[PDB]
Amino acid sequence: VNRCIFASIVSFPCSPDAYHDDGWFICNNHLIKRFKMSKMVLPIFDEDDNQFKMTIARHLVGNKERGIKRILIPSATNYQDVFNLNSMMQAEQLIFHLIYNNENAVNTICDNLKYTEGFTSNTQRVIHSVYATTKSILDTTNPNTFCSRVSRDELRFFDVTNARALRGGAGDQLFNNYSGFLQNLIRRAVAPEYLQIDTEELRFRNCATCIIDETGLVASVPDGPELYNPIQPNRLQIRNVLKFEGDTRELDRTLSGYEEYPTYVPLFLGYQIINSENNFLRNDFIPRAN
Amino acid sequence: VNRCIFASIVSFDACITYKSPCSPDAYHDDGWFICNNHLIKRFKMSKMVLPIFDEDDNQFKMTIARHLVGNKERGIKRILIPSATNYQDVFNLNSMMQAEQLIFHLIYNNENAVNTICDNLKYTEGFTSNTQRVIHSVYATTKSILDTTNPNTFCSRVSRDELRFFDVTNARALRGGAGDQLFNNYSGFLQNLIRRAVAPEYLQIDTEELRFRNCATCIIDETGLVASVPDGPELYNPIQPNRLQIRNVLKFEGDTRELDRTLSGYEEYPTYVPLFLGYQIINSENNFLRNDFIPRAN
Amino acid sequence: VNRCIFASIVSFDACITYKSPCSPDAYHDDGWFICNNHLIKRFKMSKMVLPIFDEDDNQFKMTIARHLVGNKERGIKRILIPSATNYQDVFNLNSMMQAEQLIFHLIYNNENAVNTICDNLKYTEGFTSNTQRVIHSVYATTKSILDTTNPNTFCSRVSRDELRFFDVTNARALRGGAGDQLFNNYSGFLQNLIRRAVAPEYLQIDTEELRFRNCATCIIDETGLVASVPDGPELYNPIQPNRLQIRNVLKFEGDTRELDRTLSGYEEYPTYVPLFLGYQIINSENNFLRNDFIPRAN
Amino acid sequence: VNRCIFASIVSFPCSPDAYHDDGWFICNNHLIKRFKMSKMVLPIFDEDDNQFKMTIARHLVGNKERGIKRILIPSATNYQDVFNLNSMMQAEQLIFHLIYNNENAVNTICDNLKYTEGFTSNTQRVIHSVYATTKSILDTTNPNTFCSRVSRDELRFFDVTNARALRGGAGDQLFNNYSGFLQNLIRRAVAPEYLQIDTEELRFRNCATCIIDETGLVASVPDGPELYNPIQPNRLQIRNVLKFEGDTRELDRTLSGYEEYPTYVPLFLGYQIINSENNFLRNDFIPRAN
Ligand SMILES: [Zn+2]
Ligand SMILES: [Zn+2]
Ligand SMILES: [Zn+2]
Ligand SMILES: [Zn+2]
Repeated sequence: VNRCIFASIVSFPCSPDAYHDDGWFICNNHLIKRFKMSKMVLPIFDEDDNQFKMTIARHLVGNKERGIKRILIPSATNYQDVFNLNSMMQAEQLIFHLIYNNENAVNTICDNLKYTEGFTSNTQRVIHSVYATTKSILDTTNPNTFCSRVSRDELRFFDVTNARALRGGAGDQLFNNYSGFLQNLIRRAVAPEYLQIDTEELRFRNCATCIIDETGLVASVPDGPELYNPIQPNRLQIRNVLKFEGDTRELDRTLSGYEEYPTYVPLFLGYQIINSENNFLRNDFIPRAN
Repeated sequence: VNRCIFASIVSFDACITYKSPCSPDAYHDDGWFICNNHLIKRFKMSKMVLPIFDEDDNQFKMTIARHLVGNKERGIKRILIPSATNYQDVFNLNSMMQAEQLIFHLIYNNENAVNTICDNLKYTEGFTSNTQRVIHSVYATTKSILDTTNPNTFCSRVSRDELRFFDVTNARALRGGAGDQLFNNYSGFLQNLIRRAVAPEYLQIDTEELRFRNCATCIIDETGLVASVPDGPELYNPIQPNRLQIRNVLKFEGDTRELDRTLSGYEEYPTYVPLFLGYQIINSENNFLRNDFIPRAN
Repeated sequence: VNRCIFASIVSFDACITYKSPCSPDAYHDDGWFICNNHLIKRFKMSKMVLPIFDEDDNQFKMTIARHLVGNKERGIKRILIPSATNYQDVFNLNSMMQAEQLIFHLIYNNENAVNTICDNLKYTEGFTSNTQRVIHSVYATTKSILDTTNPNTFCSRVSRDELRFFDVTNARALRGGAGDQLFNNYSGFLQNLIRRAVAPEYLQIDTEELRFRNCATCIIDETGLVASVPDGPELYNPIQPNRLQIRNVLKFEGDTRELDRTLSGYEEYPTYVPLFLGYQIINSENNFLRNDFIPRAN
Repeated sequence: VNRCIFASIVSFPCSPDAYHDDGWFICNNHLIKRFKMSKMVLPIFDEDDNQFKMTIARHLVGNKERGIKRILIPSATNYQDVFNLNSMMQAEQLIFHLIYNNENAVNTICDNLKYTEGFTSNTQRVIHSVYATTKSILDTTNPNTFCSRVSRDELRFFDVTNARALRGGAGDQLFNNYSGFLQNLIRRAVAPEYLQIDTEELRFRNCATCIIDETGLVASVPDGPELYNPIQPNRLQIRNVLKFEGDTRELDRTLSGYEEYPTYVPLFLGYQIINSENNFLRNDFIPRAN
């Protein structure tokens, strides 16, 4: 079973990791294509060799990109401007409008395709199949379902100012406006800076690599210049690549043996407070709301 | 496929291995979305087709329901499909299975009672492991049936070919009455159940006005779909192991053997009491004969 | 027979069959009324036997428990058998099974909580059949164990031959103390669990004092049976799937092979920390030699 | 299994119907011996052949009996005077003091037996077996048990003045002071004067034969003279016995064929409302509180 929200794209490409029950409910191909992230894992090791894996995503925005180009997951207000939904297929636009709980756009999409000659046969069935798959995925990721296995186990705050007091900041209250699928995506992509398992607090990164804003999940550092992240057949595009001119074969041969530390920029932000009584090690992917 | 709205009824928590007791007609895609057994048990009706012949031999058949309420029944016992306000009083949902209660609360779009049903089973230990799967399967099946029936879904394949008004005093002017506006308060599934159960007195096809019955055998009121005639006494309609209920039947004592043999060779006219009410105007551009069950709205 | 108070554990929902994780030693009629594994899980201890030899070889063996709490644990984690006031906070009864909640609410005589436990399950459909019997069986077994332990039973074998005090300030005068008055507040099962798990500092068979240990390893306080020493730092005591909990494991990095091989055939003094507290006066007309369990009230 | 309250009688006599699961929880032999009643079945016959059987008792007090001799099930206040518990076995006294919730008498019974030499050896095990059996039976018949299966489908009132409504009289109020076992005994013995299944009131008897007043359930007619009911070793009992001086042989010869209407005096009193939703045909023997 392809557990990808974008696996239902069909005229009116999923990586093999979509079939895995990772909990993202989106394939790495579609994550790269749409949300400018590639799924990774964060192996949290003991001082012994026992480990458990957490899912993180490395954003793929550049150093020079500014403005809406830095938004990873836009808010419901500005997701129209960020994504340019007109270019993508109408099924993709329906999926995106369902993801952001925009009912007016969904109704307009349904109304526009009602006037076509083929709507009655072999089209309405397809649109309803896409709608049903997207709605099932949303309900799986939505904690407000009829009988939802919501978890108060882990308290994931996206502001660390008052997080230790179990409170939240402005970014946390802006995070609640997101839908179930978007909240799950931000939880599975934006790793916590601190992981307060019971009393023990584990600081994974010194500073946050992303900030939740009114524009959405912004891949912008809180201060200073942005980090260096080096990354439609008929479309013409300009990349302005920062080419490195020089002979590096000798240097690469010299330093071959040593382990390579990745230059990726992962998403670390917020505070995670895992309660003493937890069921963290389950792979059923229950909604796990705050 | 078992397209029975009550086929999802299973024991929510107990592992009693309960099975849905509905006939093979559940598998048939007649547009009823309910069995004759389930209709008999709950809505006090039995599904029936109505052969509407031409003046030639060729025929097209319409669905109808034979209401089962007796002559002596009165008060809340006369209602077949209760309204959303008093469906709890009529049905006595407490005595039924929790799956049945959830299905009925979904049928009447009672979100508070559905949430209460979910909450009451949150405390049991089986909810985390097994009960949640069963409850969510029941919810998914019931919601799929409702959405297939509901004309206000995301992309609803609705048809305005026929204009079924349940008040005939002004339906000739293409305007319904108070009963029709009361009929709109019902959910989609109840609307389809009433349309498949209650047949019109007049089946107006283009200019033709085919009056099926003299007067109505059922009336839609704020109380619900009442199986009571508009005037006079009610029509004579002949009719849980641990329960002790009293029927007070009306039994003859005659021989009824030689008389039965005397006229047995002649075709018997059925004595059932089907539901007849409404004015189903049919447009000249109709698509009535198609059997894909397109949900219908007025 | 499996005379373990948690041997009656079972899933109330018949869909899941939960076997009791009960040690083989539970079937013994020692007088613990709790298995080794269950006392390891809750009331953190390991059931031990304390052989009190005579001056010659012949001996009588007593029962004592070793608290499994660590050196670093402080506050609530120190409590092994909590008081009836804060047993809900200490045990986190929400995460435990409903049978465990029932047993623990009966152990502390919290009638309101037990009534709540059956009130929550009274709503589900499965309560009437295959679950009422299960809950009643669990209640009957727990009540039988408690009544066997309860000295206030109808005709109980209450024995005053051995007096067990938990305050040693004035225990020689057969007088109790603050801890003993708190000990009387516990139910019968908790009193027997503490008596079988805690041994006196000063055994006083007849007029012969027998000081078991110099200083107490446990204290009975308002919080409950605390595994905290009277003064100074706590004693060094080395020590649920799908649950992620930190451990703070202390590890030894030495080779230890040569040192271990050096002392080959020398009897190993245990590092376990048993519960020693109180002053168990024994009367000249005692019947301690018996093997039939008795409540043993003051 | 011998589901009889007095089956556990043993020094410190049950009919075969005790083994039957009837809900009486007392055999006919012990009913006659103690409560001056005998078990009977009242077959409630439908107009067509479909019958359900209802339990009933026939009191065995005579025409001339008066005072405490007319009391079938005495109240908790005066059951000592009626039963003369001193003559009975100590096990019988313990059973009766448990049945009437007299904890002080039970404790005194335990205290009297404590001083005996053999109390600890074997006698206490016997007394605890008796106590356990009696208490299990009481809890089975007690609607106020821990979380037993109490049913309110049947509303049985012993005062028909206002029993047509949900209210009750003083006789029903005095009936609540009874213990669980005595309540079940009266429910299974005192058949209703009226049975109302789904607003269909069936009058089994014109006028009552017993009254639940103070001093317990009394086998006395509400008005007029008493009805005519004809009914330990080495004990001299002088009882007045009626006698018919006639031959009474040819008269019995002539009237042989016809069915006999028994001269039994059954117990009919009160109004039993039965709800439309009920499980009256079950055999699980729920306590059936009002
Ligand atoms: Zn995909
Ligand atoms: Zn069915
Ligand atoms: Zn055990
Ligand atoms: Zn008997």
